[PDB]
Amino acid sequence: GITGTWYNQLGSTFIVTAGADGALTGTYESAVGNAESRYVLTGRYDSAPATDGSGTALGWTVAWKNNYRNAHSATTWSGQYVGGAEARINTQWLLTSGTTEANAWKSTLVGHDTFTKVK
Amino acid sequence: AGITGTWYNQLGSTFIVTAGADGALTGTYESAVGNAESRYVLTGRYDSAPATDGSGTALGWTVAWKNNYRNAHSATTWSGQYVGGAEARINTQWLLTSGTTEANAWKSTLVGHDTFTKVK
Amino acid sequence: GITGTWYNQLGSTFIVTAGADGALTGTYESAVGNAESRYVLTGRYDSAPATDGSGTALGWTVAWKNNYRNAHSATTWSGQYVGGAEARINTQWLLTSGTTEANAWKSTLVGHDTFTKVKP
Amino acid sequence: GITGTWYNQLGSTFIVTAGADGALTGTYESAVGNAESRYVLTGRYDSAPATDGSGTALGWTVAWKNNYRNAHSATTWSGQYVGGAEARINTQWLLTSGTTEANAWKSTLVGHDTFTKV
Ligand SMILES: O=C(CCCC[C@@H]1SC[C@@H]2NC(=O)N[C@@H]21)N[C@@H]1CCNC1
Ligand SMILES: O=C(CCCC[C@@H]1SC[C@@H]2NC(=O)N[C@@H]21)N[C@@H]1CCNC1
Ligand SMILES: O=C(CCCC[C@@H]1SC[C@@H]2NC(=O)N[C@@H]21)N[C@@H]1CCNC1
Ligand SMILES: O=C(CCCC[C@@H]1SC[C@@H]2NC(=O)N[C@@H]21)N[C@@H]1CCNC1
Repeated sequence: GITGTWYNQLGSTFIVTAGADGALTGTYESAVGNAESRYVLTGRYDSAPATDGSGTALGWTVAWKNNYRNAHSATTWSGQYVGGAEARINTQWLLTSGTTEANAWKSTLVGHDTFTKVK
Repeated sequence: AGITGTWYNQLGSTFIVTAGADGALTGTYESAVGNAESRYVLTGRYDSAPATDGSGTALGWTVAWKNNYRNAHSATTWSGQYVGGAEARINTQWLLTSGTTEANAWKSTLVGHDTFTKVK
Repeated sequence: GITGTWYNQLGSTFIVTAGADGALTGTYESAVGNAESRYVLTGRYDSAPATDGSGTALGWTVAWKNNYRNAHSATTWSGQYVGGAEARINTQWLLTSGTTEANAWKSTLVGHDTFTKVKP
Repeated sequence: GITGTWYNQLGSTFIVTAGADGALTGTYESAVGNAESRYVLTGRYDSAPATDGSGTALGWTVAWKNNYRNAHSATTWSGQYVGGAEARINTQWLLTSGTTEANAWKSTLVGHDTFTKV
């Protein structure tokens, strides 16, 4: 249920393959920020979720460097997949920038993205 | 040459990681705490061309807490930066999401912060 | 704008008064968790926000002790009051529990609550 | 043991009074950011904590407006007090700025501050 194309509330595009081993692989294209075109992502998911109708825990990382831009920063999304007719991946995220020590206190943004199958 | 190696956090967890030339992080994680035993697979990304102005190197990785022995139906992501030099450090904040029922989703996610050094 | 009765996505009820000095005062009733009836809250807001279409920054705290229950924990909500389709307060929150030192790594839950004035 | 002056790892100064009803009142002075002099804070704490060595849960808020300056932002610290010879207040915090709706995705910084008595 995880493999495919997903879209968040900003209009970003998350293209992922869930491997049998628990691997997540794919690309991310952000609608916002210091970003253009696609970025590599990798992550992990629970390949044997609870069979009580609980979500499937997962997470992935993008480092914001590709052949076009380098924003010296990385986002991790941590969340859970919920299947069915309105399938969703509900996440919270941490976006850490490379900073000097003096500016480390303001290195990290936090937010929340909800992914669905329709934009 | 800096990130690759064996790291330990303030809890005594062990983070064995290899930084690829392509920006990949690969390795294993063993937690000293929680619903975990032995090693778990990790993967992540890092900035392979960091600034040269004294800024840290941004990185992140994920562990799903399923291995051959146990499954805690949960995943942690660590987001942070590597700080080079004589006492190299990886300073992170993390999000640990559990798979929940819809009605318990409000309490799905723990947050914390881990600092790693190469000292056992 | 801020003064009034708000409801989040869980059906919790946030009754607040925005004072002229930047004070927030009122009560919170959670629909979920180790909580019953109303709890005291206090907080602060920007009493001279920008006039460029930006939101109004604010935050508040509830300690989960009242006359009925004590959950040995406190939540802070940090967010902004916004206009748009309807009046809304968009937050992220941190819920810290009092823990032993050994359990402090799992002391803090994180989430996000959006409030409107619409009674469910 | 909460009432008094506390200092974090940035060199900021947290002056607080813990009232018998669970109130926190005081002033905060940040060593960093868009901040000058002292700001009002208010918050709440667990006035009947467990007696098993567990910390005392608490939180407070600063809106970054005072008579000198206005940074159109607010920080909330959520954490626990731990007493004893090496007393600490261990926190995580959320700093939200007032933004346009288009910029709301980047409204909020997160971090962690440890306060000590010394
Ligand atoms: O702007 C960047 C990179 C792009 C971040 C895009 C973010 S990821 C979380 C959120 N969900 C999305 O779909 N899009 C946004 N980095 C900055 C450099 C300095 N500070 C940080
Ligand atoms: O306990 C678990 C899995 C193990 C987490 C270990 C955590 S990762 C962040 C922190 N840093 C470490 O080095 N260790 C801890 N998951 C639970 C199931 C129910 N809720 C959640
Ligand atoms: O369950 C509690 C107290 C009640 C928390 C209710 C939370 S506040 C954030 C969210 N938004 C709401 O409107 N309701 C929930 N505390 C536990 C002791 C053990 N761990 C934690
Ligand atoms: O710089 C500001 C206000 C000052 C924040 C200081 C922060 S509070 C958390 C941390 N712990 C401290 O003791 N100091 C720092 N606000 C900005 C306007 C734009 N974005 C954000």
